[PDB]
Amino acid sequence: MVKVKFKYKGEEKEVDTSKIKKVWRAGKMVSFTYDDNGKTGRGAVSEKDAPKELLDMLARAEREKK
DNA sequence: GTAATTAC
DNA sequence: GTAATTAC
Repeated sequence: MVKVKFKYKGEEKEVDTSKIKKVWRAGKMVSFTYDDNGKTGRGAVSEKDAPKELLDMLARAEREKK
């Protein structure tokens, strides 16, 4: 149960890392997609506000040989 | 404006 | 084609 909190378009949001589908990084910004109920949602946070679990998902994505 | 990527 | 996200 790792909850990621962030604001996207004025709206404050929470998402469990298990619903996160993809994670990448642009500079110091960590952006991702997640399975919103039915549709695919977006969110991003500062590296410094990222919980280790999210950063590990990022580190694995970088090593994916596919 | 660019970074990486997406949903719209 | 572009708004959206954090930093530069």
